[PDB]
Amino acid sequence: NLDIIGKRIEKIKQEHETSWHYDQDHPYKTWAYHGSYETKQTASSMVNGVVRLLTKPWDIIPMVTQMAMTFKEKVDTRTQEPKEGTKKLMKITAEWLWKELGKKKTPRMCTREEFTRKVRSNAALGAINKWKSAREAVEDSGFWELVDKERNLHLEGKCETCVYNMMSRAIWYMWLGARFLEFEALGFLNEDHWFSRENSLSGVEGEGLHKLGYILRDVSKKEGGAMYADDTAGWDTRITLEDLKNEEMVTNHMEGEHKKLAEAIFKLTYQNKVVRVQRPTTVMDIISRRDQRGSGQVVTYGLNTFTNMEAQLIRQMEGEGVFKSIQHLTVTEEIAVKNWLVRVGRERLSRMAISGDDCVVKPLDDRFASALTALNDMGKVRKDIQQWEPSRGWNDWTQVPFCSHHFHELIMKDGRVLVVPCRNQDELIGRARISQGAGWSLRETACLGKSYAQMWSLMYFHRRDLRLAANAICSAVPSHWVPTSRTTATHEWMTTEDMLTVWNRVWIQENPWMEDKTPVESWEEIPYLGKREDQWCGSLIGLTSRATWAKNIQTAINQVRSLIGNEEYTDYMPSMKRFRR
Ligand SMILES: CS(=O)(=O)NC1CCCC1
Ligand SMILES: [Zn+2]
Ligand SMILES: [Zn+2]
Repeated sequence: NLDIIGKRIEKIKQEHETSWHYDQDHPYKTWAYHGSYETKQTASSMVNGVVRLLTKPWDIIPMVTQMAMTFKEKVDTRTQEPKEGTKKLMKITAEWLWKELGKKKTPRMCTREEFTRKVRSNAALGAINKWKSAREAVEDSGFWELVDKERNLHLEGKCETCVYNMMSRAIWYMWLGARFLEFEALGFLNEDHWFSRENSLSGVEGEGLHKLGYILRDVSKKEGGAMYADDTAGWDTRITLEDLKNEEMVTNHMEGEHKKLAEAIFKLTYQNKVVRVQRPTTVMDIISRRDQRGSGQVVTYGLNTFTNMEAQLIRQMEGEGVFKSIQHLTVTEEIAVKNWLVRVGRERLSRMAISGDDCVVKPLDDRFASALTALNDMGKVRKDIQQWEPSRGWNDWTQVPFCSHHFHELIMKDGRVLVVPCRNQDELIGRARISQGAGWSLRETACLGKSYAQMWSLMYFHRRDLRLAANAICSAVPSHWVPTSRTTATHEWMTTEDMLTVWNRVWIQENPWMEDKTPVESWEEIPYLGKREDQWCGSLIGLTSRATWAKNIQTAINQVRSLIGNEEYTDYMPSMKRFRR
């Protein structure tokens, strides 16, 4: 408790000594509360006018238009301690999994140089004054002296400045210095691809949306039961102190300074947290707790993948009858669990696709469906089903939800097979119509529109409305203007290369599931979904609104070209049969 967090709490007190006060009307039940002080401040979603002017039929579709308009009683809940048998299964599994992930990888520190390069190319590092932006702090030796002071404090096993700022979501911003120290110690998990499919067997880190359907189809080829895709209710809030101790065992594979710097992140910032929260009644609350997930988003992704892989292997063990009860593992159940892992562990990992809190599992058989005691006792309670009701599985890989998508098998006129990503088209159009942040020029707004258009051409070319809208936006934005994003899966659409050349490289040349490497010479060789399937997944094909939009698209393109002004444009519409004379 307060020996580890006191220094941080002490330092904050003094900077607001004029305002400090132990409030009595504090709303916290499960957070430890320490004091309050005076503040006064809050970024809503803005519309992208280039994309909206070129998607007129969607102006009257509420699922699209409502997306642009506008639980913290889950952060203030508690998770019970797992039983002794559960804690044993988790420790054995976690020990075994870090060894497997570490067989072909070497833990190592990430560098100031590496951190500086990621800040100077727009990452979402989630930092918060003294310098304007992160770009400025990073080019100033004063910052690195602050970093140095905290760094030596961490080697000494103590913390002064690593404090969270709060804002079914929750993003915990720290100052850039704290982020550096986190990245220095644990950045290797992402930077060296510990959760790649080749390294982790269950993982999909660095797999583009163009690979995920092929991966699910490969899992479907295994003998076994249904495919299960159970979502957890509020994964980050169900991370237990036992979970955080099993994650910290990655430090057992480290040495020297690195080992000590990583041990300090886990001990001082993850297993003990200090957070500042805006309360309207406007004070700042300084609260603490030991458990739940609060790390940078990239480290959170890798540790969520780790703990999800562990939890799903244990649910598979329960279904296969490896252990009888979570109350207590006998001496010989421990050896049975260890022996299962050594004997079939890697095969069972290959039966899963795991992306942080999101999973798909094809178990050995459907006993998995009702194997719920370990999963419930680890606190990974399933969303939108009663605690003890058996899971409903999927009989067809093309129906399974994963990473907010489903996947279609699409046969090209020439016989080759594409496995393509898909989601309801209202969600895709409604997201492309939204920007984040202030001070967008017309050129910057146009370049963000172009980024969405090129993603659609690469991932969603099979949706009639999106191929047409993508061609229209690319015709409306100057040909040489570079696609942009403010928060940056692989992003092959972020380029000024011709999109047909990029399509060929992604779907044909570099596609390990495509044996025939014959290049496609035109967009007309590239197929669509069936017309009825396109409607099922939200197409407006068949509506009068959509027909008038498609017929008159050159008028929409010319409206946007007139706003942007006298620039160099390319007509991409004749790449589609109906505008090709
Ligand atoms: C703090 S983190 O390791 O989760 N994220 C990094 C911060 C800078 C680049 C990514
Ligand atoms: Zn610290
Ligand atoms: Zn679909």
